[PDB]
Amino acid sequence: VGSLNCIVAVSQNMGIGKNGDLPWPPLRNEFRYFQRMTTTSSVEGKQNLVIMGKKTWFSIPEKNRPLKGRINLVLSRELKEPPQGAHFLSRSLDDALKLTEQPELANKVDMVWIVGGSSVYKEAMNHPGHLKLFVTRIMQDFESDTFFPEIDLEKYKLLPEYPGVLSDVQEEKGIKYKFEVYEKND
Ligand SMILES: NC(=O)C1=CN([C@@H]2O[C@H](COP(=O)(O)OP(=O)(O)OC[C@H]3O[C@@H](n4cnc5c(N)ncnc54)[C@H](OP(=O)(O)O)[C@@H]3O)[C@@H](O)[C@H]2O)C=CC1
Ligand SMILES: CCc1nc(N)nc(N)c1C#C[C@@H](C)c1cc(OC)cc(-c2cccc3cnccc23)c1
Repeated sequence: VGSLNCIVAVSQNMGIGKNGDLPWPPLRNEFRYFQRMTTTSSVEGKQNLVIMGKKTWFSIPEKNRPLKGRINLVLSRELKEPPQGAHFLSRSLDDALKLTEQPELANKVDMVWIVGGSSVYKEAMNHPGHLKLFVTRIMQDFESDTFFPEIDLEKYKLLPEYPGVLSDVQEEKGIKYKFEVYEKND
């Protein structure tokens, strides 16, 4: 694996979660963007891998688990096997990435997407090598109990535009947001 991707939507006050769900009402096109980015493989015959923490797994409505069209991996130190419906379980991000190279997954994974929550993002963003962060900036404060770590501009550059990502401010249900892409190479 030569590259990792993180994807997150975050409020102006750095919130990503409230009470096991999103802090804001459902935004259909923002969800479709999440679906498109995490699902689209560039290699016919391979699927992308999604890596998430345990609470994020359980925040997905049961009827939609595992996330369709993607290999679902859950991180937990306490669990001894994957939650029902999840494809894989690892004790750390490092263990998850090594798994991609073992025989079960060897030629099955295209891109790797980190989909939260807070501690998974923190570790991934510090992982060596090339990383892209797809950050949706929800331009309103929302009451939250789970937060996104601040992006270190010593490491990450905000890319001005990016192929495949809309640049203009979006609006759904009266909530303005914008898609950002950050990158580090090392
Ligand atoms: N706005 C957004 O883009 C997103 C929002 N969310 C929201 O965030 C909240 C859930 O996220 P959060 O509360 O941060 O919890 P997590 O999804 O990160 O789950 C936490 C648990 O995951 C395991 N875990 C987390 N990080 C690691 C790690 N780096 N290595 C090994 N195991 C790890 C641990 O499990 P154990 O205790 O078993 O060891 C930990 O207790 C929900 O409200 C959800 O709706 C989540 C993702 C995205
Ligand atoms: C806020 C949605 C979102 N946006 C971005 N840009 N990045 C993200 N990581 C997320 C997210 C998220 C997680 C927590 C999440 C929550 C959630 O609550 C309902 C649903 C999904 C999800 C992801 C993919 C397909 C799904 C199909 N059905 C239900 C849920 C699906 C995924």
